[PDB]
Amino acid sequence: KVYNDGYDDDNYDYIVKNGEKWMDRYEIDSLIGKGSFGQVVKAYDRVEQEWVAIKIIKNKKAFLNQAQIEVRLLELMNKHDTEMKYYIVHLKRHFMFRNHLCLVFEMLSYNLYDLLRNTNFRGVSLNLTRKFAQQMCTALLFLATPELSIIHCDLKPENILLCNPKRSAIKIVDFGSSCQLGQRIYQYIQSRFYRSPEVLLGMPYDLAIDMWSLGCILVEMHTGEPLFSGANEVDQMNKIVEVLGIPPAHILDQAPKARKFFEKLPDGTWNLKKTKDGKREYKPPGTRKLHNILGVETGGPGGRRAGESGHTVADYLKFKDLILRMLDYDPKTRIQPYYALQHSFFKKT
Ligand SMILES: COc1ccc2c3ccnc(Cl)c3n(CC#N)c2c1
Repeated sequence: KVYNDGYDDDNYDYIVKNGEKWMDRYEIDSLIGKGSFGQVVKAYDRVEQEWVAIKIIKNKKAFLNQAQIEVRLLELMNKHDTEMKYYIVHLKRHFMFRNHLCLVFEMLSYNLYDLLRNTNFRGVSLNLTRKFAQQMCTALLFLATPELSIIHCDLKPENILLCNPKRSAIKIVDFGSSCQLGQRIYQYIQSRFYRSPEVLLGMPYDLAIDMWSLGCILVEMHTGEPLFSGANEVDQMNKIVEVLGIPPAHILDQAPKARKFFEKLPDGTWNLKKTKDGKREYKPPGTRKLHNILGVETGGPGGRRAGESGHTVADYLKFKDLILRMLDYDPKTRIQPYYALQHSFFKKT
């Protein structure tokens, strides 16, 4: 049963072969990544004399047409940003090869999941978490500039890569899920752990959904574990409710899928759906305090940062305050990137 003349496999992916030369130019070293979109390979560019990364989009229409948007958007961002400046991966060129759209990128280093893993999920320091937060907020400031108005739509540790193994410099990758403020084209989006209330609730969204993600990410970066590790949409919403409480009546009143997670009393207040059989699985609303998760006054997450430098209680109080502003239920009031950069948490040395 041949797929695309035997170049693809049963899942519309190109069968990678180490040492293959493409178009008398690119030498394929190895497979280095995978995802919904397809594959990413490490390759040497004879012409330019450099190592690159080539993202090999799946050979199917729906997946192609989506990478076409990733290209349009990267080209548009690299056009403003021609100093490789603003914390966004660089699209060198692209081409069609054996019926696969291939995108050639600069070669980058570890993503932030690999980096968490490397500490055996103990978390990185608060100092380092600050650096990622400063850059990510700046990248998100960039994305918001009115010419662009770009929603990334799938922020997560795995889509933030270091430039260099032993350095804090980072770039955001994978704009395959991405869109612009007007041209909104989907319902079920963002990775689940990093999905915003408004998306869960089936409401319309804007750029603020990335900020939500960013909040989930920064906590995870310092503690080692996802702030809201939900196994599906109902679990996920419930894990958020543990920490932050019930979402304001004015939001739920507008949410088409409010009733998937909640129910409205006779008196007009909302509450979690009534459950069953003397079962209890979650902590009551608002009870899982972020104050304890970060371990503000107990030596950091898990007491593992006890009596270290640059982890004072004050550092944590700032860091906490920022994060609660990033996780505001209301997207009209969730801190925006301009203002986040001015937050106390960055006041200098
Ligand atoms: C390790 O170097 C790179 C460089 C660019 C990319 C890159 C660019 C656009 N989209 C994705 Cl998903 C990208 N990955 C994912 C992986 N693995 C990259 C990895």
